Amino acid sequence: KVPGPITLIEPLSGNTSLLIKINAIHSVKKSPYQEIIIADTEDYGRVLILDDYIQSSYVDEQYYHESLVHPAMATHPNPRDVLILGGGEGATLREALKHGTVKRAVMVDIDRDVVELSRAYLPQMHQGAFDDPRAKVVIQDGFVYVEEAIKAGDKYDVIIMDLTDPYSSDIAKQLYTREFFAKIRRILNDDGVVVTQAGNSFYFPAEYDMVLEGVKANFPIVAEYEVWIPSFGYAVNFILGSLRYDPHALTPSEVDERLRARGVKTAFYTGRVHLALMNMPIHRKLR
Amino acid sequence: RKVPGPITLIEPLSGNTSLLIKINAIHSVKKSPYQEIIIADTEDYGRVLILDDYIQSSYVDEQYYHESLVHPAMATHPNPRDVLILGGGEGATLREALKHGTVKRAVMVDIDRDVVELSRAYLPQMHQGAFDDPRAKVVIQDGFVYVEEAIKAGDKYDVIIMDLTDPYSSDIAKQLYTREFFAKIRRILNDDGVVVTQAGNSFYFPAEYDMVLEGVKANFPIVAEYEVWIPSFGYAVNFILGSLRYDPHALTPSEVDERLRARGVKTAFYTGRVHLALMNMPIHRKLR
Amino acid sequence: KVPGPITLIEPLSGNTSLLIKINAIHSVKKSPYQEIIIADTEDYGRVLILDDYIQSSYVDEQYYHESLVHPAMATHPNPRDVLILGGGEGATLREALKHGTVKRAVMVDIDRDVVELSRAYLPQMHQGAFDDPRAKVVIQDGFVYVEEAIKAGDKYDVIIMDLTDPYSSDIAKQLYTREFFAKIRRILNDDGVVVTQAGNSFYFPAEYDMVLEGVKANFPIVAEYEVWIPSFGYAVNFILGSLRYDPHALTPSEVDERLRARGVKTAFYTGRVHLALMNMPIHRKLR
Amino acid sequence: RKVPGPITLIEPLSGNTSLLIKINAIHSVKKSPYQEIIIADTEDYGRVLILDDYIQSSYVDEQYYHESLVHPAMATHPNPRDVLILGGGEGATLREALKHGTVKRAVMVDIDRDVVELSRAYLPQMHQGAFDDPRAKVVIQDGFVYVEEAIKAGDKYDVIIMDLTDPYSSDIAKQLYTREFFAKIRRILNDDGVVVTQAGNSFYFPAEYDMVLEGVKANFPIVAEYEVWIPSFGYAVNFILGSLRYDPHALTPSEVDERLRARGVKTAFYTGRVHLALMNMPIHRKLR
Ligand SMILES: CSC[C@H]1O[C@@H](n2cnc3c(N)ncnc32)[C@H](O)[C@@H]1O
Ligand SMILES: CSC[C@H]1O[C@@H](n2cnc3c(N)ncnc32)[C@H](O)[C@@H]1O
Ligand SMILES: CSC[C@H]1O[C@@H](n2cnc3c(N)ncnc32)[C@H](O)[C@@H]1O
Ligand SMILES: CSC[C@H]1O[C@@H](n2cnc3c(N)ncnc32)[C@H](O)[C@@H]1O
Repeated sequence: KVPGPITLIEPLSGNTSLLIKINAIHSVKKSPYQEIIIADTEDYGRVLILDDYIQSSYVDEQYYHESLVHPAMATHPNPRDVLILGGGEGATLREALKHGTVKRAVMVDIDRDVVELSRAYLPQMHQGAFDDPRAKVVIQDGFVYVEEAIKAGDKYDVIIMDLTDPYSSDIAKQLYTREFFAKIRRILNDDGVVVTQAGNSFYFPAEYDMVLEGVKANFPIVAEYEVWIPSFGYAVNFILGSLRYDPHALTPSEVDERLRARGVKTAFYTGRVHLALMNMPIHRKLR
Repeated sequence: RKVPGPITLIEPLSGNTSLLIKINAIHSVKKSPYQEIIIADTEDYGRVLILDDYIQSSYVDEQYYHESLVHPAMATHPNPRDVLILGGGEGATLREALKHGTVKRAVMVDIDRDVVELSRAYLPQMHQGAFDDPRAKVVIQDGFVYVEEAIKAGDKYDVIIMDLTDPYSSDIAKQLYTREFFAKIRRILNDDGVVVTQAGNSFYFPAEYDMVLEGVKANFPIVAEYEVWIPSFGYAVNFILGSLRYDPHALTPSEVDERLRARGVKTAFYTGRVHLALMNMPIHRKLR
Repeated sequence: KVPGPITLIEPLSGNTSLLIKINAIHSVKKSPYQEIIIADTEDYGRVLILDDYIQSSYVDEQYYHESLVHPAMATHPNPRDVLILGGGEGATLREALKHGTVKRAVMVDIDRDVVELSRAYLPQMHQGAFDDPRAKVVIQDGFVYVEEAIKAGDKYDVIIMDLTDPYSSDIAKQLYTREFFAKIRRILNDDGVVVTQAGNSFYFPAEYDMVLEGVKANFPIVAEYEVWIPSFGYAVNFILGSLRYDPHALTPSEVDERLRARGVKTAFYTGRVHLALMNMPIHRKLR
Repeated sequence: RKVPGPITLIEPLSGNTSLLIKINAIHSVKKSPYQEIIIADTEDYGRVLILDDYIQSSYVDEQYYHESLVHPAMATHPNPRDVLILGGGEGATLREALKHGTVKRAVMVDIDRDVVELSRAYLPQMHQGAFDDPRAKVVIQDGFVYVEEAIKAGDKYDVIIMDLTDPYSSDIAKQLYTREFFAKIRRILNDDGVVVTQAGNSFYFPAEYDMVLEGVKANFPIVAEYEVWIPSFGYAVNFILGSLRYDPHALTPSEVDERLRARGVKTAFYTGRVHLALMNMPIHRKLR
């Protein structure tokens, strides 16, 4: 068996791509910002594709979304106010809302078409999160939202950046700079945490290192971790910046008690997974 | 950039996903009696060994594979002196095992002389002279027969490392992945012995993975499951370690690092902290 | 620009395939006989795909259907009764019905799902041909239809075989044999003509030559010709067997007068195209 | 079988269609100052020259290309003595033109020394010694400059054959496809001279094709358009022949065959009947 007859050619590095059997195409939209496809794949189930890159799949998105959200949320001892930049399919919001401490969660995506198509075609991703009375969905460039938040003196406990990739995405490029992370720091409480996905350190080390150095220039505690996402073809790199709380100091017991006390149910993330993420070095080309 | 090329390897993975990998050069192509062998240069991963279309090892990421296959088992054993490797044709598994200063005798058994000979010639960064270490012996034989002979002879090893072609694709390795074969492996281990094998991938090939796992569990009281992403393969390779006496979960990072230091083992990846992460990270499965 | 992100991998020889950008998928059906896809391609417009092979495209099917049908129909001085084996999209029937001499045209396809999906999704192919009062559409294995025609003493003037390929198709394999062409001869009038597509002589010479020798064992006049069909990746080979009339003896004038007298309008086929088809050797591997 | 491989050339064609072609070997890879050159072996087509990812010629089907490019123009000319070839780096265009016993002087001008040198070394079935025929001269120069120099010098040819990289893809050949360049070609033809060029493909690249056609028509009173399927390219290559005096449509098959015989021309494809078919078959265009 080989992939086809109808296949997605998913870019990866420029020198490697994935060839993925497609069973159906549900939606194609050229938005003002990007090319959107919602399709069914044989190996990964339903997917969101943006500019040819799978952003999430039914079969493995929970690895991505739980790994993006819960280490930072569990590290903060009382996350009440949460900001999400990107996260158009709603799954980042879904995970953050599981924390019973959360009173307000704002999600800011530039592209109304991604959110509306996700609402319509990706119900296993959002799972109603867009309609939670604690949630607000804002259609705006996150750069502009953060500048307005600074003017307003707005502050959050946890900021989650769930954007398109730093190595491919023009629309997200301004949000991966040292200057942006300095703005993020200005809309965090003094014990705040930021987490971002940072592409991949194996295939895109220069872009990874640029995001890492921009977090380190602004946050005194930084954790790097990665999780293999089969549908993407690589282990996504995450970078967690913290003003006060050290994620490396949580024990599997402290994590599992915060999860239980806050009513958080997961498919992947646990205190032992947290320990593994805090101890596994990230991949690099070794020769 | 969207389509690597102009010359590309189409590397199978699941049957419903494959990798397209830019090729810069083709150094050797041999149809052996067992399999189709290619040694080539890739842009992303450097030089590769390809067997029946599957990358076995790449210069850029083989140390992730070989260190993860070898060192957890070798570090868990308090004094591994006698090591057996089944498969490992490029010599990098033997290279890693020989780093342990406790090792007195290492035997590697590959069915395919042509893989070993082309690796000797074209993959020096993989073997790094391991084939010619005076503690090493390279045997060309079906590992199935080698183990049958070892049992007749009463031979015993401390650590047995299975570095074979995949359980989901490889007819030549199929008989080495069974419950019956792991019962034969137990018979050629010392009472405190350890086995480790690669077991394909639990996300894309859970049925094949589970049959290897149930074959190990039937024969060993301690079974550890761990995985490591190997970029050039397109997935996290699953490893299964079976132990008769020593539990790899009981070894702290400081204990691992002290054993590596005492034994003179230098690595690019494996450390005590890596061991702790391998011991705690659940393996991937399709979640929907 | 390169094909994608969603692509058809169209087999060709086993050692060459085509990679074709897909814009939409209209229908997927696994029939009892074969895998059917109706899709839109960027280069070729809408296509019928059977077992991964494009059978016809909006942009180039008229090359195929006119080349299959009109040399044989124009060679016969009075084709009244026409049989088509295969031709599920209706375009072979469409072309044959243009000949004003035709009183009865029967089309026999094994697969109801191909005909019904073509009716629904390929109107530029059938163009109403299935509803012409001179046409009958029969769902049957053509092998069985021809055996029943022999029992009935049924006779035709022109028989057009428009089947799936001799080199790939199990369902059509019995219709490409010497014994089948002997049956065809039995349901032709003594001045009858047969024409079949025969795959490709460059990539599949053995299968081509088998069809050719089966026509030659049964028909004293045989013409070989080929036409490049871009969507397929090759020049389709045709073999015309004739009991009486020599297609090599028509002049561009005799063809253009038969076409005008019979009211036949074409996009490609003319008397000069006939002359070229009768004189161009077919492709073979030269080394 | 559905996906050729494991090692494959991804050959561009239209941007919305490409060919996947199994590769058996890579003999040479050179980045010249002008283009990326690969000489490789394909399963379907044998040895190939590839320039910027496009197959230029294959052992199995190059004679269809070279015979169709050269012989209609050469047979239409009643006595072609002086021949100029622009491009034709593998030497097969020169090989075909030299078959005509009337030819006294043939000059081939390629911009890229590396294409000619690698063809000499690796494509002997294409040049077949043509580079070393005493009637031949190989010049390494931009054909644009060669023709500017020829005009200054008052040089004239009987037949000019343009065998360049494609008008739709090739920056190095772009200036040779213009109306202005065909006016310079007229100035270096004898009064009864003939030009022929390949012109890409009218089905996939009709705009580029039409601009070459209108450039020829502006400068020549007789223009013949014909095409031939070249399997390894994925399309029927379009040719455009411009003539000052002799009409290729007026030559019957018997006249063609007699000229080929008198001149000692042996071919694998081209005959008088082929000429008649080329003269009568309309070129392909998208019909919807
Ligand atoms: C699907 S998760 C990634 C999301 O990041 C969003 N995105 C990309 N750039 C920006 C931006 N500058 N501000 C907010 N959202 C963005 C995209 O629209 C997408 O839905
Ligand atoms: C490259 S590492 C995998 C190796 O497993 C080897 N192998 C596969 N099957 C067997 C077997 N039955 N016995 C020993 N080696 C084998 C292959 O020849 C290959 O070199
Ligand atoms: C699309 S044109 C080719 C057609 O040949 C038809 N076909 C294949 N084998 C047979 C058969 N044995 N009898 C009749 N039609 C056939 C297929 O169903 C298809 O629609
Ligand atoms: C292989 S046949 C096509 C040839 O056209 C040649 N070519 C392309 N542009 C020019 C040019 N401007 N002058 C002469 N040769 C050229 C290329 O180097 C190639 O070898």
